[PDB]
Amino acid sequence: DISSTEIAVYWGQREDGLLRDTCKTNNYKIVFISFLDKFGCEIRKPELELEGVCGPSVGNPCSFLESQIKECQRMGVKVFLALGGPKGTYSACSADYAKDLAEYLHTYFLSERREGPLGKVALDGIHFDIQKPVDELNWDNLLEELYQIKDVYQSTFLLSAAPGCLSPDEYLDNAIQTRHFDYIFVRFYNDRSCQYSTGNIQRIRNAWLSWTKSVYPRDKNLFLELPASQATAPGGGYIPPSALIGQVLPYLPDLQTRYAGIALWNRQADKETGYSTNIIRYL
Repeated sequence: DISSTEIAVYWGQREDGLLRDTCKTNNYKIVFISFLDKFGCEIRKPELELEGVCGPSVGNPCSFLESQIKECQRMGVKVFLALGGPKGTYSACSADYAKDLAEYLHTYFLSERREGPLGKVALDGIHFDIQKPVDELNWDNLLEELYQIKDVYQSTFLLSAAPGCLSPDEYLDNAIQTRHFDYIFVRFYNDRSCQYSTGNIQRIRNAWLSWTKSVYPRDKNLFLELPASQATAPGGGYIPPSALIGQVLPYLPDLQTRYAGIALWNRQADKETGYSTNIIRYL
């Protein structure tokens, strides 16, 4: 129901502050470290670079995040690595590369098997934020290879996706149809055909309905991804906290069986506006 709302947030920019401090707010249940945005056929070992935070150029290694990731996990926060995003050059390449990449993610990010870009860690999941890939092929293969690895090692990591609000999604439909993502974070912004607008929840309510009908299984596996300020969604979609709680959520079909919570585009915007703080106050 509404009271059990789980809040997720994207973190990865200088203005977001420290990961440790983000977790310590206790406002979030899931944090997406964002983004591994450069991979493809000839990139056997993808490197992680967070703008103004870590990587070759900020002269601070991303492996320094290891202890903060573990602190977050110890306090009950799930930390995911998000693939893709708004920028970069990313492609799943081919069926063979999909296996190579799935293995890479498992060995270096999901099992503490080897030292990777974020140190020796075992993240809670992998998030497919495939917004602007080179093309739509092989994302389903990547998901399937990670899913197979999960079975082989009887692992507990989660798999999630962030499609746009217009179904079927241009890039992730084939992957979503496998029914193998644990969570689907629908981006209800930057698309006038399926986002909220002042005094009109019909398009967003209808889009939510389209998603409940096309995503199986019928578990609590759907989240609404929303911008935390008007500035983070130039194409529209921002929903004031009071409107979300009082005018939108109560009117989403199958909220009681399908709704898991909300994801907020981005930590910086949330910090500036107090979005999650106000939502929490009203839950």
